[PDB]
Amino acid sequence: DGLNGTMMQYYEWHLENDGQHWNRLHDDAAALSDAGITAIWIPPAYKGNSQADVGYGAYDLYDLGEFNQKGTVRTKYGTKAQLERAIGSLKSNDINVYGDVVMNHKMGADFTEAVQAVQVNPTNRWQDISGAYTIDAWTGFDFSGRNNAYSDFKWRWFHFNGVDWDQRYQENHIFRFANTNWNWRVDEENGNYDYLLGSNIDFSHPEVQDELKDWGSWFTDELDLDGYRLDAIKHIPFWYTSDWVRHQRNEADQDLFVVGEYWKDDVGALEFYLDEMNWEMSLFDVPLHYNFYRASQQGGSYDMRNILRGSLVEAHPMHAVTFVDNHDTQPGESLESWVADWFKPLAYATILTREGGYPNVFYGDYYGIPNDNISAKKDMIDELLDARQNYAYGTQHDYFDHWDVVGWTREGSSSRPNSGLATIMSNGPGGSKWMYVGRQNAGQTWTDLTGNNGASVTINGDGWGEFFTNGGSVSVYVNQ
Ligand code: NA
Ligand code: NA
Repeated sequence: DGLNGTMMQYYEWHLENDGQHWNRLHDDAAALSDAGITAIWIPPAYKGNSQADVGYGAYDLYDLGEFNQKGTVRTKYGTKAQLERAIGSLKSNDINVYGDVVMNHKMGADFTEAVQAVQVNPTNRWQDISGAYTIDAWTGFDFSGRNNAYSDFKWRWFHFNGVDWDQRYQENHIFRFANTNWNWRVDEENGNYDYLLGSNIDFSHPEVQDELKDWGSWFTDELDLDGYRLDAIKHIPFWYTSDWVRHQRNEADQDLFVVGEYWKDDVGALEFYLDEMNWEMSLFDVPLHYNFYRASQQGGSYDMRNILRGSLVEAHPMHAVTFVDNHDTQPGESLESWVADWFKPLAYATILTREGGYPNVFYGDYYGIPNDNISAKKDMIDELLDARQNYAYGTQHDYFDHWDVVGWTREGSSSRPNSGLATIMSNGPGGSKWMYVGRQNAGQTWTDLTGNNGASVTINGDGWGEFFTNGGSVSVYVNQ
């Protein structure tokens, strides 16, 4: 063992709705493992509001593309049988499977129900702006085509506490069901950020807490998951997520890795949440993503010495899942903040070659995003994955000492031959920098894995070497 861990989000928002994705994953297993991928984060695998739903408009958590509901049997990605077949391929190829879990809300309700509600202030859900009146809310779920397979639980309006659409008078408003409280504790942006979209689940009810725990365990056992990616957890009561997590680890024999999506460009907020979780999971390093974006947007003037500053990985590398972009940050999406092609290579070297953090590769970057004419960066990434997989080991030395050129090295480890590397980059004019790589690598000649620089670096007697990088580029030297 000892091999570094590399996660990969296997999907992008504009993937084709051809129902063959699971099959593609199945066929890609061997190649992904060989490339350096050790864990695959799959998109929500259950029936959404429609066949083409990316998965977040979650309709039925027990329908993994097995029953005819919402106008389709399969999900956008494929059928339950093809999913299971894919997971089998992943497992036999030494790849962990983390399932995306959406429990904040539900959508695609089978029918509406009359509910007493009040409109609240969009920027302050604490502030009611209307008196209580009766609206028709899409809260009724009967899961017709499933026939109570796996579970006979049915959802009704009293399991929720809000919606953003009154079907009686057909109007958009943030509604809080009268005589129900907004979950707590939850992110406080907008006062109370319990409500995001769809029909918001109220976890105050015991029957709801238990249902999602049982489902969580059913799902876990059904797919033999090795962990989860928790969707929109800042909108879900902190106390419940912890309960749920502890419950799953209790029911499952296998270990379970957990990464939560707490979307906020504020590391303090993330640390607070992790505090409440008692550090029993990691979170996506959202501030680091925005640092990459801020740098991508600004240009060379951006001071590279601050690239990791304010990042979650900087403070708690053991609890940070680092990434460059995702299905929400890609162009045109809800959390759009795309890292341009010029800077993206630097961002990836940063999360794949450094020692801290559990790095995640984005499918959209790897294979490209045809919808927006974004080329596949597979070539560039595979060289960084080769570096991480075979060379990013041993003691690390940082050099964020210049506004343009920065770098770091890894001395390597006896446990893994020829390991050791020196990453150097610049977001402006090129340059060079002497860096220590371990007197034990002395007399060695290192070359750039990325091919961005032809310089051949020989390590002197004191274990030092001068490394070169061109402008707006990044190079990763290793003893190959
Ligand atoms: Na919520
Ligand atoms: Na700069």
